[PDB]
Amino acid sequence: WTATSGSCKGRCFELQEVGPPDCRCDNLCKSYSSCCHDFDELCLKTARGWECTKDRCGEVRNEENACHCSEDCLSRGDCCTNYQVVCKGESHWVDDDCEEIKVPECPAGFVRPPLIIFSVDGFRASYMKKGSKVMPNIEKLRSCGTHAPYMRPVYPTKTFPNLYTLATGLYPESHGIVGNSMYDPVFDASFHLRGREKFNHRWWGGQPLWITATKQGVRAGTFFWSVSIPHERRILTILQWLSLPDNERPSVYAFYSEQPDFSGHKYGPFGPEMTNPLREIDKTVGQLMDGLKQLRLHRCVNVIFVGDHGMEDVTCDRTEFLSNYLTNVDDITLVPGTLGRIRAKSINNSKYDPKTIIAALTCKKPDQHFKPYMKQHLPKRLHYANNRRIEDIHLLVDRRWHVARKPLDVYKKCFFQGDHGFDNKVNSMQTVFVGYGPTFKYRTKVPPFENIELYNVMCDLLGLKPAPNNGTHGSLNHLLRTNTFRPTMPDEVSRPNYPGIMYLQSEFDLGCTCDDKVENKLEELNKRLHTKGSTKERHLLYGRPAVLYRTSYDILYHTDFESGYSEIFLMPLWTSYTISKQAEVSSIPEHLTNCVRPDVRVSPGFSQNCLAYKNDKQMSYGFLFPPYLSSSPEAKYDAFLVTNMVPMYPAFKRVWAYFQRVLVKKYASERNGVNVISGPIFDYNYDGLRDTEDEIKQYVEGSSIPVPTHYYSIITSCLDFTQPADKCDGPLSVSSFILPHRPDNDESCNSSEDESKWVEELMKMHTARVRDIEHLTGLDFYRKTSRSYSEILTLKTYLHTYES
Ligand SMILES: *[C@@H]1O[C@H](CO)[C@@H](O[C@@H]2O[C@H](CO)[C@@H](O[C@@H]3O[C@H](CO[C@H]4O[C@H](CO)[C@@H](O)[C@H](O[C@H]5O[C@H](CO)[C@@H](O)[C@H](O)[C@@H]5O[C@H]5O[C@H](CO)[C@@H](O)[C@H](O)[C@@H]5O)[C@@H]4O)[C@@H](O)[C@H](O[C@H]4O[C@H](CO)[C@@H](O)[C@H](O)[C@@H]4O[C@H]4O[C@H](CO)[C@@H](O)[C@H](O)[C@@H]4O)[C@@H]3O)[C@H](O)[C@H]2NC(C)=O)[C@H](O)[C@H]1NC(C)=O
Ligand SMILES: O=C1c2cnc(N[C@@H]3Cc4ccc(Cl)cc4C3)nc2CN1C1COC1
Ligand SMILES: [Ca+2]
Ligand SMILES: [Ca+2]
Ligand SMILES: [Cl-]
Ligand code: NA
Ligand code: NA
Ligand SMILES: [Zn+2]
Repeated sequence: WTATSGSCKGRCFELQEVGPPDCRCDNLCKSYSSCCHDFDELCLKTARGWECTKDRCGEVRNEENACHCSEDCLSRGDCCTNYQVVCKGESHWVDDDCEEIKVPECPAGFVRPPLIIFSVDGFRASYMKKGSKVMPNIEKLRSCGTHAPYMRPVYPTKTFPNLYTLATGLYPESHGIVGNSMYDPVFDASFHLRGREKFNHRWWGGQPLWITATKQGVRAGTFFWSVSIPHERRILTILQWLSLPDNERPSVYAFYSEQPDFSGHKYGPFGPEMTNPLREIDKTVGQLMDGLKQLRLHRCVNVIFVGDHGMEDVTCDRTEFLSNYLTNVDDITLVPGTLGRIRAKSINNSKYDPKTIIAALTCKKPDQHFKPYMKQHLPKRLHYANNRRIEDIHLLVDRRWHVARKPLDVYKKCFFQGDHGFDNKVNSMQTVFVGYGPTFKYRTKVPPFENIELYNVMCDLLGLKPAPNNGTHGSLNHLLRTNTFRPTMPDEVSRPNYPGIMYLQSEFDLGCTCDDKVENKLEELNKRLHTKGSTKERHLLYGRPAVLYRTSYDILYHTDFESGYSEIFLMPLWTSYTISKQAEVSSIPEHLTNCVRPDVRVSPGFSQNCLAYKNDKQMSYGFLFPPYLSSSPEAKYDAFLVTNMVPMYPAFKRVWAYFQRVLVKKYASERNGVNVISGPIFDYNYDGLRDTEDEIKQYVEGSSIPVPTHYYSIITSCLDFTQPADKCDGPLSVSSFILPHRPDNDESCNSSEDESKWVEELMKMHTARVRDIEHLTGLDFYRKTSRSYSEILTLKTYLHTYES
């Protein structure tokens, strides 16, 4: 109930929301059906439109007018945005030469540069180039300010997930808005775009920027606008708030446009009908910038132009139907479209089996336009699993396609020509970032980055301490002229042991054998120097990783590689090796095929054993440093040490062997040498974070050898590939992956073919940021470079995407 009998007299777009049953006059009252009777009359004036004309200049103030051209309007803070242009012979902001803003130029009483976020729905990255002719205001922001060629959204590339990620710095799995549509089984409640449940506070986790601001005594404008409030009125409301007295005036504001998404859905991303939407957004930006210029704030305010996601070509004819795969289609609920989420229709149906559904949806049709996953098997880069609102069964849908349950769902609902929601590495899903103002750099291009990073920066721009989030604070310092955040490197928690030779061969009863009984003062001292780390400078280029948790581990040095060996997990946390452009691949000799060798530096009781692998009929083993890249026949024996061995399913060993035999050398050839750090990952609770030992659900049978969920590699080289990896003077280049350790290759529909036709495709799907691996391992990499720390943070957030 609302008592709509109150009045918005003097309360229009009030910042403090009053509570029921008192009637509301804020920019959301409409969305709750709660506005006072007179809100439209007083607050949504339209008379005479949005522009001054010659004839209105110096008019008698008529309070019925939507905006004013009277002499008192600047002082009232309610001129039309073009008032000074039409009436005072000023120029439009866009017509002004762009001049560097070295310092804030703010009116008296402004404590800090205000931040205005100009957010645009469905604004595809390539619109900045392809639409440049019809977007002069936006192109001046872009060219004179700081811009990225694109910004990467989060998965799924839907509106509420991405806007709330922008607001919080969190992955959707953490903030709780994991889709446009959701069922929470704990609440027994459904979130939808239509209706009132979505307003319930229990859906919305984390702490959005407007709350972070308020709590730290920075006042905020309200970020959400009721759909019926026209854009011109949104802009005028913002400009009015900026004329409030200092004690009352917000420091942070958001504008939102439903365009170009709205038209994009109807016409497709590049439909001829898309030009006018882009012109209209640009005019709105023009209005803002002209309005700021009038208020003398155009060289004071920091303005962010940012999108939530892009737009792809999608038609009703490109729909896959689960009814063409499942017999049992009526026993499931599907969340459909550009992703699929599947659960049981009834929790009383005990005949529901996810295993049988996945199998019926796996590599069934030659050109199949979706791939089923258990959510914990999704690429770790998507960070899309650790929430009860994310169904166990997920369908990754190919770009340009939809999935639906049955055909009748499509036509008893072609209409639409665009959609979004796909994998966030897809080029069509990428969106835009521009920053303009005193705190941003001048005419600066920055590399693409992820929208999870922005919250931190908005906090920096406002002098706020960010709530804990999934950004890496300092990774975007290169966007900023001032207000940079200068972090220290985390302190190492666990110092390594450096074991010498402590055990005789006969002390080991591992059930391993090696044909290595083959016998020199010249070379005898040489191998001693290798085991004490005489080659470690070559193989450990950026310092040893720091272990950021309490554990017991040993540094082991070798001719060709160095490792940090966990006495707890009985395997390396990391193995580091450098492969030059000139390096030769060799085979595993016939006589050494099944060779495993005790490591006389490590006690039997902290070693793996071969008998456990013999008895475990499902589990085999591989090596972290590859025997194929041994520098000499004698050095190759090091590669068969029990301390280099890790558990691997035979199916995964196909993937691993091809990576180690073919791809590493390929990358060294292409990149002028590479440094590789490989190791295991344990994430059995799919939270993106390093497991403790008590969270491991699977061991090699009859043993305490824990089974990794994933294997990682970090592959670093010189950005200037005219320098070799091991003698790089300048910035680095990295690519990484986190490969799921699976007992089958069902994910790869062409896996019965040669590894040359599918393995590298798998690895590209499982591309990762170094930062992803840090979370999953509790390691901190790149501790000892000649690079600034902020630059290294940027490197650690880089994702190699493999798009054109
Ligand atoms: C991305 O960044 C985020 C933010 O930094 C990272 O997420 C954090 O990770 C931490 C570890 O997983 C986690 O810390 C825990 O906090 C528990 C209390 O959490 C509440 O309080 C915070 C602060 O206000 C709040 O933000 C939380 O919000 C979550 O939950 C609500 C609803 O419940 C949602 O509205 C919201 O979206 C959010 O959901 C997400 O997080 C939860 C986890 O809390 C997930 O389950 C969801 O799926 C979703 O992802 C909470 O309201 C605290 O209780 C924990 O302490 C336990 O563990 C320690 C271990 O030492 C132990 O000593 C304690 O005893 C305790 O265990 C006890 O409870 C166990 C389980 O009930 C039980 O088994 C034991 O026997 C014990 O009784 C812990 O400290 C933090 O909550 C989140 N924060 C957020 C915002 O998500 C995230 O990791 C980053 N991602 C990556 C990849 O890096
Ligand atoms: O009706 C609306 C609506 C209204 N206002 C908004 N404001 C945006 C929320 C937000 C968050 C972070 C940042 Cl940095 C800027 C902004 C501004 N957003 C929306 C989204 N939406 C529906 C269309 O898809 C859901
Ligand atoms: Ca959107
Ligand atoms: Ca974990
Ligand atoms: Cl969804
Ligand atoms: Na075996
Ligand atoms: Na297969
Ligand atoms: Zn949309």
